[PDB]
Amino acid sequence: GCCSLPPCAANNPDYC
Repeated sequence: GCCSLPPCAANNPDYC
């Protein structure tokens, strides 16, 4: 998943 990746998690708060 993308939320497991820090740059993505901090990019998509609603998703992650």
